[PDB]
Amino acid sequence: PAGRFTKVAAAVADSVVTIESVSDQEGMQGSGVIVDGRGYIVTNNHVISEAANNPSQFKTTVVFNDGKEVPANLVGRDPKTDLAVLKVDNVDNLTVARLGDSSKVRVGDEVLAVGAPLGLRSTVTQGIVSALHRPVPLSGEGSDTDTVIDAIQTDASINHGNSGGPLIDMDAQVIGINTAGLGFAIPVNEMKLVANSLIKDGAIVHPTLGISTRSVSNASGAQVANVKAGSPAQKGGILENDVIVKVGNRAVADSDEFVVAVRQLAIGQDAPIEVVREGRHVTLTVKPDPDSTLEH
Amino acid sequence: PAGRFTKVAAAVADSVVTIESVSDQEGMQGSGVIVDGRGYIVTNNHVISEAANNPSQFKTTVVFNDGKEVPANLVGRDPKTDLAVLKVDNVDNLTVARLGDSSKVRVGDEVLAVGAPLGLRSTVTQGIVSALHRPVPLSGEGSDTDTVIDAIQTDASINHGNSGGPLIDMDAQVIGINTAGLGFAIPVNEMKLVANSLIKDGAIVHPTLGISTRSVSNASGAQVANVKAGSPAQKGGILENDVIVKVGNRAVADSDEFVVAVRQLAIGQDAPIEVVREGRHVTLTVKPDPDSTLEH
Amino acid sequence: PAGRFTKVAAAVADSVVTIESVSDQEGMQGSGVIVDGRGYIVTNNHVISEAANNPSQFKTTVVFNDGKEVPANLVGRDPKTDLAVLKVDNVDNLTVARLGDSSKVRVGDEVLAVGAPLGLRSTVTQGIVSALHRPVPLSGEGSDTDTVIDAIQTDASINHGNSGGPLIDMDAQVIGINTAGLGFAIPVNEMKLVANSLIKDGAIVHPTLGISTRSVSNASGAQVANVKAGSPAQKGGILENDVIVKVGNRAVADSDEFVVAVRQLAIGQDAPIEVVREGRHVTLTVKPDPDSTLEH
Repeated sequence: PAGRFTKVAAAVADSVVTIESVSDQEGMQGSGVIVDGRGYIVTNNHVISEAANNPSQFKTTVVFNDGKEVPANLVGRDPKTDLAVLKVDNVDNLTVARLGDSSKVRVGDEVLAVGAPLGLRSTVTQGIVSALHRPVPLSGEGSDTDTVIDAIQTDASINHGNSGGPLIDMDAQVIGINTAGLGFAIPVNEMKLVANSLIKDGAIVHPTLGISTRSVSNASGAQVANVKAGSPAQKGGILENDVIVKVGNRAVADSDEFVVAVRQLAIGQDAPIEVVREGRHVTLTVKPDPDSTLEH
Repeated sequence: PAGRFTKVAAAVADSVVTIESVSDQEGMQGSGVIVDGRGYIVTNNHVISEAANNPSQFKTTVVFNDGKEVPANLVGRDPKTDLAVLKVDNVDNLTVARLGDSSKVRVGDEVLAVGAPLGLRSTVTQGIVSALHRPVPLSGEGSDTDTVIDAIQTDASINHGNSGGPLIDMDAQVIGINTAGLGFAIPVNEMKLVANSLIKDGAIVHPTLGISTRSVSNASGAQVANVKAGSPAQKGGILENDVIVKVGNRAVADSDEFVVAVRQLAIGQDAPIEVVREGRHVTLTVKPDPDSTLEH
Repeated sequence: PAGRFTKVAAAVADSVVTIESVSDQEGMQGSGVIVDGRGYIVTNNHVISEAANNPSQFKTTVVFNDGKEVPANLVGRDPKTDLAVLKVDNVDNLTVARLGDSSKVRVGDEVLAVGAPLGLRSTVTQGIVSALHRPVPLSGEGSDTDTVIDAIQTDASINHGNSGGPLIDMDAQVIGINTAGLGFAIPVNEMKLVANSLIKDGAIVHPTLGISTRSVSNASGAQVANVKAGSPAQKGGILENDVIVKVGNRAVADSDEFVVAVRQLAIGQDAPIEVVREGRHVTLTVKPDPDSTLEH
């Protein structure tokens, strides 16, 4: 008579792996999920960040459920979503995870934050979804720039032991990727989009406006702190100490939501930015650039 | 096929509101619960504390489930129980919460700490009741005096995102009011009593003895640290460095339980205080005063 | 209609007790579990540590569910497993706990961390098993030496309010002993072995090698930091800055697992220690001594 969560955790264990990167004097471990039978594995960008930035000195391996250790190669990574894709070569009989639909997730849904069973300090935690589409700032691990993501929030503990592993619903389906870098997960629908671009192109392109903001709240939004020269914001009329309240069709509550809303804009297409300037309600038009132009 | 907690959270969402108070350079947000069809809303005293103390510069609104924003007026507040009552005027088709009975709550009962779905960093957390009638100290927000309450304790996370919202049982009934100011909730039976007095009178009166205590434990209770001149304690013979072990019919383990026990006394009626004085077991009689005499 | 966890917590409440040790100017409280009808109670070593080290000034009592207070005497204690056994004399109609089998516990199993209902800040928390056989360091309370144990890890909160109490499965059976000294419990199968030796002999004997280690991880294990003179390690050839990777038949990931693995060796019997010495893979033979020779 195995328990409710015991069954679900056991049903996905074969699909979760330990990811380990080591040099002469450093060792760095995480979890990941098998998402493609050819050997493609999804994890956090901060789990592999140092191996990616120092690939000549770091070696990355994958440890499966049975204990097999296999070399692993970095397909691509996205620090802006704290996502990354690895690939193991010609491994047979892989248990691929079942990818859910994070758009159907609801507050109160019971979830499991599953870490790799063989990880050093591995954890499997249980809780509910506490919030949806919740912008959360994430600290960049190495030279990686900090970022903000629309996260699924859960009161299941997200820690080093299950970071990079899957957030699992009661149907044993992946609805998110745990990120410890009061718990947060990268929703699986964004995960599928980012991993598709990383698998095909080895990188991903996100829109940018050249804006840096700080949060403001009074009788509220993202206050423009710096506008880059020649940027879409500078060419659109966005001024400094403007208070951004809407980017595209998304209302902006603070600096966190501003970062997320910008990534939802269309590159190369006009878009409205609603601001409040010295008390006045002003709307501006910006054409977002790609953040990496030679990959666009 | 919606989940166990998903159903309960969704069934009470229409009854939980976002409470927001703003000035020229300040913004303060919380949650509340609709408890009366005329428009009466219960929240924490620390959610509104600054608007109450600076009403000329702060404006308070209520945001409902559908997104409606409505002005809100402070009916009354009790810092000693960290409770407060707001009122929205002539709002139709209000979903009033179902108030449970906190005296029937038991350790192990599954609960939800529900925050306002539209709050900025809103949360809905899940856990069990971890303790009943647990005295807990609460820090006063502004110039508000600190206090202690008989709390329902839960291992559901109580945070800024669900503070002021309801603690909900598996029957979708309110058994407490969350207070973040390891989680604690104001039991609903005390909530009904305090809100009734605040709705009728705009304030509430609690008994007082003129005693300040610190906790002591050895081969134990509340040690009298200061007795106000002319107080019921001073007129009853209570001395300094007395160790209070019983107030009324309630045993007193420490300073926290002493504060709570005093509030359970009858105003204007004799009551026994059992103390241990230089090793001796002494009982004293005190007649508690109202803490605000012109409202009694 | 009592809840799922409400029933289980209520079914074991009569078997959990408050343990309290007091002097002239100190007071120290914990929880324990009744494991034998003659009056034998199991708790943490850090709950009673100061009464054990200063028995002339500390007095220890047990408070049952109904409220009975009874003197308690220390049978034995093991700081290396943070376990201890008390005994109440000639108490009738004791509700003895049902001891489960921690070897059958699985990740995801629903558990309750039950504290003594009458304890000052007692808690009952709920969660799942997050990891099995997880080495965790524990800080010694008084002059007690720090230690490491193979723990059951749970995301049920382990705190002062339930430390020393039982970790309870959904069959109301004890699978571990809570230790607060992200939660950890002493598995019940080790608990039965340690308590048997403490009840019979008033103490327990654990193997030792004379090794102190620090953790290392690179392209990994316990690095030998100090070898005692004349120790089994010194007589076996173990050198300083050796990197221990296997003790007996147990792989050793870090210093935590090394401590635990040593306690699983046979006293007086040869055993292999696999090390990596200046790049070379070397195996050594050691004969573990008893840590207390006159009790062996």
